Amino acid sequence: GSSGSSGRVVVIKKGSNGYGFYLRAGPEQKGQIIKDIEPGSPAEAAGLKNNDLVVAVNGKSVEALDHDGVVEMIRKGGDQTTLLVLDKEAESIYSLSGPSSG
Repeated sequence: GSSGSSGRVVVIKKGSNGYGFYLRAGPEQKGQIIKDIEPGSPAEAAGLKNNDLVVAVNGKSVEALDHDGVVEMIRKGGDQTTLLVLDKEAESIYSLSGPSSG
């Protein structure tokens, strides 16, 4: 079973206003976080989800790339592209720095 379980597979196809999902540089964790999902968009109709951490794109390791890197791969998929996000362990813990003040 080449493809494991830890990580769902999404599928989208460029429609009108692009795909319907943005990306941002997440914390230490590897991968890109999704957000600002557009309604009735190929991204929302695909099964995406806000705060979705992507580790691979079209069977490629992007968790090692940067905003541009990952975002680039997508532009390569052409019309449609597959996304690999984690569900069981998607949330990311935030460090604790900066004690009360003023």
